[PDB]
Amino acid sequence: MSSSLEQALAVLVTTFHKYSSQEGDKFKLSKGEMKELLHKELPSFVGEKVDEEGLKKLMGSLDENSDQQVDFQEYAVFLALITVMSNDFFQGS
Amino acid sequence: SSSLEQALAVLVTTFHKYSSQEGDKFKLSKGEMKELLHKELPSFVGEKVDEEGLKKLMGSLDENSDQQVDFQEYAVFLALITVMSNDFFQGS
Ligand code: NA
Ligand code: NA
Ligand code: NA
Repeated sequence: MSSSLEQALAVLVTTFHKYSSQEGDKFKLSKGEMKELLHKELPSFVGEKVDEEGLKKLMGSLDENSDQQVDFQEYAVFLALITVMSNDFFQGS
Repeated sequence: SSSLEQALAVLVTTFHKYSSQEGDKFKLSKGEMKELLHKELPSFVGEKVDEEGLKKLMGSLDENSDQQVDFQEYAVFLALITVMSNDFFQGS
């Protein structure tokens, strides 16, 4: 049976495809699509238990480059960055 | 439970499960990463690995086992392993 981390990675893949399937190459999504994804699929990037500033700016940079295509590995980079900016494990220092 | 938030939460706990065991709780060595992959991805990864890219990736962790990686690096590695092993990318 599937391990907890296998299941988590599976969900990273299906969430990616939920968006990547919508235009063009199914193995890509645009930075604009990724911004949509982060809005819709994750909790709020506002408040004192997250790096609100870092998250604001990360999201704004996705705007600046909305047409640029992102692969799965890059998507995971962005997810990892947001996770570090939002998860108490990291923000508690 | 199927949300992205919960999946990322598991990425973080699985990271710390291993990073907590020695030194900085925000790093794990490449040798421990290899261990984590064998233990925590038993079906997608070895024990033993049939794919070329995965074989190389695992050998490199061994060669470089004392180098330390942070969560972002661990996440990237996991992503690369996923692209190398998941039917979505592989059956394309
Ligand atoms: Na696409
Ligand atoms: Na959100
Ligand atoms: Na450590």
